[PDB]
Amino acid sequence: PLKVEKFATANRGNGLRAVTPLRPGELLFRSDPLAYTVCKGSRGVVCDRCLLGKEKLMRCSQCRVAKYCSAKCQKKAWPDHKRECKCLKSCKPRYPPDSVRLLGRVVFKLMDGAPSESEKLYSFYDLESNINKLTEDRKEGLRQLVMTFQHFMREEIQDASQLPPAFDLFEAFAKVICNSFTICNAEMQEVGVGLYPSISLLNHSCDPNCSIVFNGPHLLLRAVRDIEVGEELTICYLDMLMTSEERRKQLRDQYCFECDCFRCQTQDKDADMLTGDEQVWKEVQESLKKIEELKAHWKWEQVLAMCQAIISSNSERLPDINIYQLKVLDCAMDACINLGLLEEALFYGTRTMEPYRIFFPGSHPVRGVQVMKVGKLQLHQGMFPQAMKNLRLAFDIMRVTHGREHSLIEDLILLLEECDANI
Ligand SMILES: C[S@@+](CC[C@H](N)C(=O)[O-])C[C@H]1O[C@@H](n2cnc3c(N)ncnc32)[C@H](O)[C@@H]1O
Ligand SMILES: [Zn+2]
Ligand SMILES: [Zn+2]
Ligand SMILES: [Zn+2]
Repeated sequence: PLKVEKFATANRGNGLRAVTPLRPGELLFRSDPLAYTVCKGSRGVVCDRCLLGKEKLMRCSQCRVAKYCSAKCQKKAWPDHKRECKCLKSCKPRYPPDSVRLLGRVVFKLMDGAPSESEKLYSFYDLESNINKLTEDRKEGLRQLVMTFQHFMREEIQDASQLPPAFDLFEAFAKVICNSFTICNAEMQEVGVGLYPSISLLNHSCDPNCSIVFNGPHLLLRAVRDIEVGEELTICYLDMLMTSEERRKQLRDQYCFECDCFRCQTQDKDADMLTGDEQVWKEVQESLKKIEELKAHWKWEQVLAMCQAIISSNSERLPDINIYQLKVLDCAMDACINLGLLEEALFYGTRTMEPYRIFFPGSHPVRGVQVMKVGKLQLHQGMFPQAMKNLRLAFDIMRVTHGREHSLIEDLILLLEECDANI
């Protein structure tokens, strides 16, 4: 039986609340997506279905846009790819925005598919759209998406009759804007985008009592604090490495609300996040736009070159607790891991440890994975005691955030065995 229930909140629409007392690490819900797709940067880098990277992917012979890691994945993806195939083919070489491909998959799923388990607590139809809060600029954006969708879908959908009854394309894209989940791989690289409508019941907190993790497109919702009966369940919608100003802008632009939490009222941590010379971190913040774009396209060599010019600059440097500096170190570490530059990766990774401890309090899956990456680097270098403390710390965090149902935990147990036996 469910440990969570939908309820109507006083001032933030519908939410989820505990039906029984919950402890850290308690599995609360598991969901596949109602619909999902690979993101623009990872298209052709990860399998369309299982979202795992591979040096060589096979492509769908009809559209040559969908790509897969194996015959099995291509075959199993076919029912949900079949109708989009003709639309993807007939629009080459124009590839649609991610949201447009995602909505295509929603419409086909709702038209041809059995009722989805993802919609057990809340369906696509119930999703919040924030229509009466959208700015004129946002509305103009949505109208362009509607027309893009109508074009993309021409081959399969000619009119309302082939859409679910009373389906409003404008309102559907509005739901997508505030309800899309970014799907991350085991290394916490963004690889996909999906709708998980039951999970969409979780309201936001900059200091949450729950967490979500992805294992391919499969999502796990876990408690990360003690939660009493009737208490609202919350997740953080946002990157932890953001100032209250940055959080304000995103919660406004994407989700149409103002956060009244304690952290927003007091600018909790903002001063520490922005230490170092303002001129310097402004330029770093600007450069990070290009760096993140490159990372999103798995361009590790170019990512590294740009990060090294900042980390080892001839001019003034930032403290590692500065969030822009911190992100640069994170990107540099990941580029080094993927390029096999393990010594350099470890230098960057170890410098991130204390700032991560500060910015990801309690149990957060991003800290757990970062700590696991550092311990794994230490283990490969044969620094067994330093490795063992980090692997154990990773396990303390990830047993709460990931749990036994996540395959990455089994990988970590192997690493602890390998390190413990060597000790
Ligand atoms: C993923 S949905 C969450 C469930 C939503 N309350 C509903 O009724 O369907 C995201 C939307 O919920 C509302 N919301 C989420 N967190 C909030 C918060 N902390 N304060 C006020 N509104 C919030 C905003 O309307 C936001 O766009
Ligand atoms: Zn696959
Ligand atoms: Zn195809
Ligand atoms: Zn807040």
